Amino acid sequence: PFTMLHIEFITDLGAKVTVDVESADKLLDVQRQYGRLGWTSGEVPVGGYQFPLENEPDFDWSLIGARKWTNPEEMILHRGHAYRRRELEPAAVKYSRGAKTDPEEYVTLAIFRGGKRQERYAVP
Amino acid sequence: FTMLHIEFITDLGAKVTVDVESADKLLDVQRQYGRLGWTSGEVPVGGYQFPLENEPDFDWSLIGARKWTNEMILHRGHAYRRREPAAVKYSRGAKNYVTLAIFRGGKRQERYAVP
Amino acid sequence: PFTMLHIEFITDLGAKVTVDVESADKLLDVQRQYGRLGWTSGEVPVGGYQFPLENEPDFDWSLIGARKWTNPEMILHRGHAYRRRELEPAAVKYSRGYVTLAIFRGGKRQERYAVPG
Amino acid sequence: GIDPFTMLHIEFITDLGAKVTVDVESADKLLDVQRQYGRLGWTSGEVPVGGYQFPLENEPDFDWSLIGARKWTNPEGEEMILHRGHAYRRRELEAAAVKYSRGAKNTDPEEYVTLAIFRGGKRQERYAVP
Amino acid sequence: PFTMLHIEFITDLGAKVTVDVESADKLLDVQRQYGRLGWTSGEVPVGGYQFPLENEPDFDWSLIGARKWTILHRGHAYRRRELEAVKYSRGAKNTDPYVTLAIFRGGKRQERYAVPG
Repeated sequence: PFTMLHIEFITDLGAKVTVDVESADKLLDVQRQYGRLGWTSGEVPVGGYQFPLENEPDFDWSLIGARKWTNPEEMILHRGHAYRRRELEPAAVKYSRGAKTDPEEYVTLAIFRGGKRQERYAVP
Repeated sequence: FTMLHIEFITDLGAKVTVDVESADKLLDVQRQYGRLGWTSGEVPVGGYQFPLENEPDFDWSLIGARKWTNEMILHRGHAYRRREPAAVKYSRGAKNYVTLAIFRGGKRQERYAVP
Repeated sequence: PFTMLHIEFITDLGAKVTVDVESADKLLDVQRQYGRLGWTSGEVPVGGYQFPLENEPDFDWSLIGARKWTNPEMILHRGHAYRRRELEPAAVKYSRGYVTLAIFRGGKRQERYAVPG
Repeated sequence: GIDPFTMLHIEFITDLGAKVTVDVESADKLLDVQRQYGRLGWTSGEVPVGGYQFPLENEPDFDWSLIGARKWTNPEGEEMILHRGHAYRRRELEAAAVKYSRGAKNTDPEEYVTLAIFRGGKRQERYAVP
Repeated sequence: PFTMLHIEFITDLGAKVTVDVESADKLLDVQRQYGRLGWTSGEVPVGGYQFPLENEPDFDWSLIGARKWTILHRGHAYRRRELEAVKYSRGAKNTDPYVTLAIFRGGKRQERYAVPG
């Protein structure tokens, strides 16, 4: 009746678009839907997002407006940027790129370490 | 008709605004999404300032925090330790000391407590 | 029909809350209402607010989320305390340890700024 | 291409520095709302670096309430433009332009700062006083 | 009682105006409409927008509030340059923290980015 949510995006054209959501349990569906187009919401936290380690092999990258993509090398595309996969030995997996256009030798998109697995982060 | 609206940053960093029916329900909605790790607004320079008598039973979900023993306070993938007019401080020290909350002075406020 | 206004506050808990208003002539009522709770809207302008001189003795401090408070007479605004100062045009200022909250000088009196009565 | 049935919303900063957003029925009523609250001294958005840019043929009868300003003659006898507790003086520029600006101070990070420049362009009637 | 979209613009008078949109498939029409008036949405990404290379000869500049002028964007003028990719950039300025607008390079050509018809 008035139990509505609103999510604010930045689009592929850089436009500032807010999308209405019917209720709380439909929020993630909306996030994947517009993330599939390359739209993002909010800023990347300093040092990149932090996710559980057991969520790495099947993480839905559309939750943050990213997609997998292969070169003449398997990469992750996020805002006309490409991130490479790294292994750290607790175990961890980082996704980074070279700095510089350099708002303060590497800047990370996401780090997978520790924590307990969360199902909602996985590809349905 | 007329409502209220509160703006959050979620666990996925998303910018989500939540509708509220009326003023007497703002805190209920704050505790609710605070329990999920959602925050609203910025931490004031020098940390929040609460009355001294509100320390032993402060509802940390009001600011998106949770107690966690390894006894620490988790607020955004950050951990704060307890430290001791008298006063109590919750702090750390990184590179991006920085305090989350200070309890000192003031008269008590029952709305700040765990229901 | 299409006559709503929306005012954005920062609460006592630092939360970011926007309040709906029925129409323009009910805006000040909403400002005093949430102002008494300590909620503020917007930023304090550099050099403090500027009000007419004849509005000093009876200014509604709730219009900016402030309140009178005497310790063993101050103005409380966000866990900060401002002291009263005089100057001799004749101007009254509220200062603390210098950063100012409000300066009262010149101008013609404005009725809506006074405590209702 | 204007849609008759979709609402708009405009965000102001008031005389008390409060953040207030105003609802508008449709696109064709936006200007009416801008003049109304502009006459009270409310502003929307920031002054673009180097000041606003308007067509030259709009200077003699520009509605200053469109940006929350007003004309004001002062004790010394000079005609000024008031915008947010600031006063701007009228200057002319011969090759042709017209400039409204004031001296810069300490509490102002970039010596002059300008409010509006009238130069070139073709006339637009919506900028004029009704 | 339905679910819409909302797009936030900065106008020709610098005002902050948000426009309602009926549904997702009508967003583009709204963008072209107010873009034709010089309204923009969001900020120009550092290093400028990035498009597919095959979208250059018939790009609808109204999608970002620009217009052809034998490119005008925000009272600024940008010149065409070739790379051997196509670059649109202007000189420096004493009022900005070469600065490029759009860069066409690689990628697969996209439907909607073209002037309709």
